Amino acid sequence: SQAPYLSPAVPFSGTIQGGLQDGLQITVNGTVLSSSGTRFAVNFQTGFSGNDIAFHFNPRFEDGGYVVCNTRQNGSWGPEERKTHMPFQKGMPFDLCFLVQSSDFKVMVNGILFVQYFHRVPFHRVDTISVNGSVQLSYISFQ
Ligand SMILES: CC(=O)N[C@@H]1[C@@H](O)[C@H](O[C@@H]2O[C@H](CO)[C@H](O)[C@H](O[C@@H]3O[C@H](CO)[C@@H](O[C@@H]4O[C@H](CO)[C@H](O)[C@H](O[C@@H]5O[C@H](CO)[C@@H](O[C@@H]6O[C@H](CO)[C@H](O)[C@H](O)[C@H]6O)[C@H](O)[C@H]5NC(C)=O)[C@H]4O)[C@H](O)[C@H]3NC(C)=O)[C@H]2O)[C@@H](CO)O[C@H]1O
Repeated sequence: SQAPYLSPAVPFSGTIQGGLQDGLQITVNGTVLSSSGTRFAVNFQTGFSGNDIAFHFNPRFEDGGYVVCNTRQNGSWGPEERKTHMPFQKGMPFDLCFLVQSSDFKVMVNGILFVQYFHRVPFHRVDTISVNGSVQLSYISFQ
């Protein structure tokens, strides 16, 4: 059991001890800022560069509110999967939970399953979580 990151500053990048494993649950607890921009992202990536992001989870308070899910490989973005629902709210606290499964990530927001994202690259290669944009973080916890 890895220790939680408590009140990490954004932008944040942090090691996932042992990498993503089938059954690992990562919790991101925080607050979407009220008036500090219109997007944030949680990135599950290989190392610290961010050129290789297995899963980019990117809520955008733009064009009615939607969430982009995508993968970056060797610096190139793939085809976006957009969920045209926004489960977050500017100025409001959230609990965001990611469950790593064999074929996909399951993402719950505030106790409710929000989206799944099927793996495009091997998940075992992911050892870093990064968070950027319009968000303040209280904690990131593991397992
Ligand atoms: C309808 C349609 O088709 N529309 C599309 C749009 O959807 C599309 O928009 C793009 O869509 C994609 C998803 O598909 C994505 O949302 C794009 O957004 C960009 O995404 C990236 C990743 O989240 C952002 O770039 C990253 O930003 C952060 C800060 O916010 C950093 O700057 C990242 O760079 C890394 O920074 C690290 C931390 O500082 C650094 O690591 C550090 O290095 C230090 C030493 O130098 C030290 O060691 C330290 O300890 C260490 O942590 C990394 O080295 C550094 N990496 C690199 C490569 O230098 C950066 O990667 C980006 O901010 C974000 N942009 C926006 C606007 O949100 C989104 O643009 C568009 C465009 O494709 O096309 C339309 O058609």
